[PDB]
Amino acid sequence: NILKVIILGDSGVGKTSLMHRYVNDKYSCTIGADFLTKEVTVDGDKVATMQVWDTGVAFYRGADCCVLVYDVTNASSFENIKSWRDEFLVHANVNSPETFPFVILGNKIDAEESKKIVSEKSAQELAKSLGDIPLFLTSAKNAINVDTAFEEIARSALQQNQA
Ligand SMILES: *CCC(=O)NCCCNc1nc2c(ncn2[C@@H]2O[C@H](COP(=O)(O)OP(=O)(O)O)[C@@H](O)[C@H]2O)c(=O)[nH]1
Ligand SMILES: [Mg+2]
Repeated sequence: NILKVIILGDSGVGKTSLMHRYVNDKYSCTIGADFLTKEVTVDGDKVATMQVWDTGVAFYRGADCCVLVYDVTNASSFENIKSWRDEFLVHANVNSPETFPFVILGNKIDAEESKKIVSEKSAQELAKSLGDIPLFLTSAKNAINVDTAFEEIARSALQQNQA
């Protein structure tokens, strides 16, 4: 029924921006709401409501998917991806750590090339080493790939929700 999605990653990577792009299709250069909600549409039907939880017992409870976000211009954000994945599994008490879904987002892909520091290859290798986690490279700013990425986040959440 309701899909709970958590977004983790270092501060400054674009977690809040990606949520706003997904939820409201906007971006500019929310206090008091623990989550924002967006109706998921698949094949032109409304199938479910997604809660997107941006950055605790009630915090982890009920999570259906976990999204991990680095910034392709910040090397340290990328090196911390496995830490965030691990921090989640160690605290969230999920029914089946073996099968719980993560999705990795490499954000700010709109940046000039000279400012990119993390290569696509390195990210594909890490996503693989972590259990073949889906990898998307994204731009909240320019609306690049966030639709396709959340399409897979929603699909992962739906599968976990109904398991
Ligand atoms: C409009 C002026 C500007 O910020 N220019 C730089 C564009 C670089 N490209 C870019 N920047 C992004 C993207 N998403 C988010 N941002 C920027 O990152 C910081 C922090 O974002 P936030 O969403 O607050 O991160 P956390 O919640 O993870 O802390 C902000 O400057 C935001 O504008 C993106 O796709 N591309
Ligand atoms: Mg934020």
